[PDB]
Parts: sequence; structure tokens; C-alpha cells
Amino acid sequence: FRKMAFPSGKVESCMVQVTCGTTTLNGLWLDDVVYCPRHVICTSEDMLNPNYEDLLIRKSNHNFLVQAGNVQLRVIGHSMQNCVLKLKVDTANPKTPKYKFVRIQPGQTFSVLACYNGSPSGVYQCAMRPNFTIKGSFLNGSCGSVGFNIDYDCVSFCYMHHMELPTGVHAGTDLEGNFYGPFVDRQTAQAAGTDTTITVNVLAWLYAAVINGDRWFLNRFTTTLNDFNLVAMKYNYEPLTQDHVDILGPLSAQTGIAVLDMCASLKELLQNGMNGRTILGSALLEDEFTPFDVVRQCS
Amino acid sequence: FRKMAFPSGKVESCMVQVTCGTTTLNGLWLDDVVYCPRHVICTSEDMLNPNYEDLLIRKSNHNFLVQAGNVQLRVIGHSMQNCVLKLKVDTANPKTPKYKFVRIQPGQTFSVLACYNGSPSGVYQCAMRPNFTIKGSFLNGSCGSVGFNIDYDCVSFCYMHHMELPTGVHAGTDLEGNFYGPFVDRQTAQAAGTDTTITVNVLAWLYAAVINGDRWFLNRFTTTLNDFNLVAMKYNYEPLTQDHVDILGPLSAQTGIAVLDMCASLKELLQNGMNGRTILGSALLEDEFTPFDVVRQCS
Ligand SMILES: *[C@H](O)[C@H](C[C@@H]1CCNC1=O)NC(=O)[C@H](CC(C)C)NC(=O)OCc1ccccc1
Ligand SMILES: *[C@H](O)[C@H](C[C@@H]1CCNC1=O)NC(=O)[C@H](CC(C)C)NC(=O)OCc1ccccc1
Repeated sequence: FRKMAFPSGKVESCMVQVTCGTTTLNGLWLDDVVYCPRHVICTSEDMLNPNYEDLLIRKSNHNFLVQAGNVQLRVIGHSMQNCVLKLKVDTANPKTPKYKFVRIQPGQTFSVLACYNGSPSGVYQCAMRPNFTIKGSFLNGSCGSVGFNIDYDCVSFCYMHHMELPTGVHAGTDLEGNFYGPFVDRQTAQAAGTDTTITVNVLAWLYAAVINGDRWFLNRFTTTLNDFNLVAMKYNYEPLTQDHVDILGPLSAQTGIAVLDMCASLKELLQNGMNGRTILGSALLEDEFTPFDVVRQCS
Repeated sequence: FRKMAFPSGKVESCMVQVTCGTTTLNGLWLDDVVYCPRHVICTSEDMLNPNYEDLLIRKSNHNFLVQAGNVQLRVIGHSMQNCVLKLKVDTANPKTPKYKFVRIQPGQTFSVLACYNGSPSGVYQCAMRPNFTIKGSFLNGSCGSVGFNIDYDCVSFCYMHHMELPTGVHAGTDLEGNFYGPFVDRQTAQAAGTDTTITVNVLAWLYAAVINGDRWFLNRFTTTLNDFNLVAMKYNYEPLTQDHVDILGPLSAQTGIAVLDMCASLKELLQNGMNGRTILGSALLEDEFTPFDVVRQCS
């Protein structure tokens, strides 16, 4: 099984560039609103400790250069919502898809359309880590790139990119401008908390292995959810939620392997290792495939 | 550093559904021609051992149902070029990109847009293996999905999907209908030649590991090109040519690590193994990033 992004075309048609002075980044053009990171209004020097309310007071509509390719879209209104700017423009995007703004949970995956100067450059799958970072691939000028899922031609936007942490991982907001995690948009030294392994996704990957015939690791034991959660944390695995149990439902039904039975199989893998054996050809337990990713890739 | 695909929107606008009898697959709609695998004209019994020229002479234009979204396109002509069928339609694709048909070489990479019933489903990066298979994610109905590279508005189509081998790897043609590898479009179990590892790509990926702050595998040894190639061939790695050494030039200059110094690193890696350590989070030596892939992503 492979990491597979959603086709990016519906989002590509919504990418624009936003320039303030000499600072350019990307924006998301939906209907007659362009969404973008608010630090576009910062000069290099203002990014250490910016006062965004004060910086925005000095800006008018005419200070914002919004372009779709080289075609200017005139800004007729602006406001700030948390860490994002909303620039109302005079043209409704004719390629606006059916869309939603959603806030995802750690463990959930999404496709990222990496953009520079409003031009799409690449697409790849990311998982939100439990420490609310993503392991992305972003360069200078990538801010305003978005992450999304597509469900039946409806695009659910979940991520907008703002910053890189000193460990090389990345941090950003939802499309209402609220950061994932304890991060802020200031060019200050920030540290991601210690990360953990996404337990629900490892279990999804064990089900994927079982579906394909690799089931040596199935054992004869079961566990309670609470006992599993307490042992999992000793191995720096995330605890399972009730929602996690429910989204494993379809895979449990397909294989006939109860969710808590698979938890006991995983627990034995953590307490004893894999004893030189592999699962789906890998000696490592993969944790960036969700139960939906497994179902979507097998269907 | 992630496996990154090209944005797929320009190709999405070209995918259509092609039905003949009870067989359905995807087609690529460029200008007024639809390109699709020729086995669409085959029934179940036909597939087992088809005589394609004999099967195609007995087909009429109206035997082909081409659908672009909900709208049927009328077939007004049809010819066969090797394993690809060219259906002339009465409507030109209004969103035909600037495009070229190219045949790639083993070791080169491309993006795959996986499609079902003419609708795009996922996008991911593949490399043409030295044995001319690709390790894809394809299911029933995915034939006619295409692989491509994008260079400044120009889409270079290099692959069209036709089948899955018993080992689970995949085989297909260029857009002139010629298979990559010794394969045929017949429903029969076929084996590929013994595969080898793409050495120039492993070296590019090791440079990506260093660009991203990982150096544990480096050493103070050096090696000649020929002495490296002796060990490489012993481990079923493809030979490294002087052209490969040149293509790695920019990556060596960026890191200050001479290519033959990185070859000594890989030689030690091959002879000792990874000792259960990881490089860019991988327990295996990755060979599906070309030097260009690394440069584009890392700069
Ligand atoms: C937006 O394009 C840019 C994306 C960064 C740049 C390179 N790779 C990325 O992910 N975002 C920033 O440059 C961001 C702006 C702040 C106002 C949020 N600052 C940043 O990422 O630097 C982080 C940093 C923290 C502490 C010391 C030095 C740098
Ligand atoms: C086209 O949609 C389909 C794609 C395959 C189906 C499952 N995963 C894929 O990638 N191609 C075929 O079904 C292909 C048609 C032949 C006429 C070329 N046949 C095939 O892939 O099976 C080959 C095979 C034959 C005998 C034993 C085992 C495999």
C-alpha cells in the first residue's frame, strides 16, 4: 500500500498569490473571499514580535495585491480572523468547489498542495501528529498552502501553512485561523512537544495486513480499552478514544477481528517486538494510514 | 523531504470513461482523440488470448461509449497504435494542455493519476523499475490511468496502465502503445526480469538525508568509481556511470560531499547493513527519488 494524495485540481483552481509590500505568499480564493496567513502584512523586521492589530490598522484595501496568475483581483474589503486574513475581492471564483472548513484531530491525514507565488508545485499526503505538527515539505514562500480532504466532490479544507519549527516539522492553522497546537505566528523560537505514535492508525495498518493475508501477529488474547490505553502510554503510543474504536468498525467487520482483539495483538507486538519478522514487508509499524485511507486504497 | 507528486489538475481535465460491451476503463482525452488500452474491446473470453486486429475489425464506432462526466462524446473514428486505441470523437477537449508523449527510461520517476470510471481517485509518485515494472496502487477498472511529468505548463505523458502481475507490481505502455518490459496485454500470468536497485537514486536520497540534517551513515573512506561498481553489482545494484556522477554534481556541491565519498558511504551501508537504524525515517535504502526530484523538493 502507498501514500496517495487526493487529486489536487479542485484546489489548484483556488490558489492565488497575495502580496503586501515585498512579502508574497499564497491565498485560497473561494467565492469572493481570499484567505491567507495574516503575517503577509509583516515586514521582515516586524516578524519578531508583531502587533497584528496595530499593523492591520495601517493597511487599506489598496495595500493588498491579490493575483490569480498575473491577473489582479481588486480587494474591496479586509478583516482578520484569528491568524488568517480574509480579503473580499470583486470577483467570485467561477471554479469554487463545494467546500467545508473543518478542524481535524491528530492522526487524521490530508493532502497538501504545496504552492509558491500562487502556483501549485506539488502534492503529498500528511498526517497531523499528536504534537500538532506535520512532517511536511515546505520552502520559503509556501505559507498559505492548504491541506484538504475530498468526499464526493466536496473539498474539506483543514490546514493552512504558517511556519517551520527548529526540528524541521511544520505548523499551521485551520481555515478559521486557529493554530493546531500551542504555536503562534511570531518568528520566535518555538519547540514541538514530544511526539507519540498514532495508535488508531497502526491498528488500521494491521487490519490492512490481515486483509492482504499477513496475519502471523494475530494472537488468542483480548484486552479492555482502559488496560490497553494504560500500557500503550508506557510505549509512547496514543490512547484510543471512543471515536477511534468506532472508525475501526468497518475494518473489524471486514476481517472478523474485534477491535479489542487487535489491540491485544498490538500490545504483544509492543511488549515483545517483531522478533525479526515483517508486516506488509516492513519491520516498522506504519502510523500515517487512517482507517479511511486503508478502506479508500482497498476500494 | 517527502515523496511528492505533480499537481494533477491539468490531467484530471482529460480523463474520460470508455465502455465497450461490459468492459469499462479510463481514457485520456486530448483535442479530439481519446486514448485508452485496447483490451477494452475484449470480452472475458477474449482476454484470455486475444487477436486484437481480428477483434477490432469487427467493431463499429457505436460499439464504444465514451463519457466525459455525464456528457457522452460521439465516436466518429477509431484506429489502433500498438496496445493503445485512438478513438476520434466529435468534440474537442476544451481543456487540453500543452502536452508531449515521451518514453521514460528505467530509474526515472513520474506521477500517476489513478482513475476509476473516468473519475480521478488519487495521485502518487512511481519510478520505472530497471525490470520495467512499477510498484503502483491500482485496482479493477484502473486501466487507462496515466503517468506524467509537468514542466512549465507542458504535460509529458509517459505511462498508461494495463495490468497487474502475480507479484502485485504493475505493467503498462507508453502513449504510443508500446509496453515497458517484456509484457503483453493478455490475461496470463507473467513474470518480470530480476529487479535491481536504482543506484543513482539511492545516492540522491542519501544526499537528501544530509541536506535534512542526517549524517550518521557518512564515513571518512573514499572509493574509485570502478571499485564501487564492483560492490554495487554484487548487491544487485545498477552500475553508476560518469553521467550519473555528473547529474549528482549539484547535490555534491550543495553538501560538500564528493560523489565518490558518498559512494563509499553506500558501500559501507551495503556491506554492514543499517544496524536497525533509519534514514529519513526509512529502514530500507530508498531508490525512487531521482536527483532532480531531490533538487526540486530541497530547493
Ligand atoms: C511562510 O512562507 C514561511 C514558511 C517557512 C519558511 C521556510 N519553510 C517554512 O515552513 N513561514 C515563516 O517564515 C514564518 C513566519 C512567522 C511570522 C510565522 N516564520 C518561520 O517559519 O520561522 C520559524 C522560526 C522560529 C524561531 C527562529 C527562527 C525561525
Ligand atoms: C485494467 O483495469 C486491469 C487493471 C488490473 C486489475 C487489477 N489491478 C490492476 O492493475 N487490467 C487487467 O485486468 C489485465 C487485462 C489484460 C487483458 C491485460 N489483466 C491483469 O491485470 O491480470 C493479469 C493476470 C493474468 C493471469 C494471472 C494473474 C494476473
